[PDB]
Amino acid sequence: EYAPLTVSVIVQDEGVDAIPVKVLNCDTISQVKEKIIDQVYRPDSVVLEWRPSTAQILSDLDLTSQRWKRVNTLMHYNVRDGATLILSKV
Amino acid sequence: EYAPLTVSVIVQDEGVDAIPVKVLNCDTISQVKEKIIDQVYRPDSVVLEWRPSTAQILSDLDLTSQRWKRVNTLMHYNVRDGATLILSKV
Ligand code: NA
Repeated sequence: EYAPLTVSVIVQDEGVDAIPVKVLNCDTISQVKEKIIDQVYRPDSVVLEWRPSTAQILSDLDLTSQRWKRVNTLMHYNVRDGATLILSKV
Repeated sequence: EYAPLTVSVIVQDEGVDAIPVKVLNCDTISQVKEKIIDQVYRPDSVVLEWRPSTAQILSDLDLTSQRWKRVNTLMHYNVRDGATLILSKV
């Protein structure tokens, strides 16, 4: 099943408040990044991280991808409603 | 709004019947291709085409992409419920 969820986005080293972003569990990471950018600034240059003790970079295709490698969604990483994400540029 | 739809997949030059595949309008092309491959054979090596007079290759990122370029979904191309798609390899 596909369903909406909200993530809380921290813009790294900017000292600003976390920004809520409405995303879908079936959104690929690139779709998540586009929704974040649209919201925050109302994808190749930006990095998205999550800390479920060890910080993890979220990407469409990485070494964790379902294995031919299947595109990662928030559902793949098991990112749940309310999760904190970190956005950084360059 | 996000919603399901079924596409009818023709496996090019194999002389076989069209295969129905359940997809989502918010599925990127790579997500669509994965669902097609899972169904047909129960993404980089496969090509997906649609004929709304002129045949068009469907891809995550192409020259038609929303312009930084946003990832294509079936919703982007305006592929509706029942649409015929053509799958070819190499
Ligand atoms: Na999606």
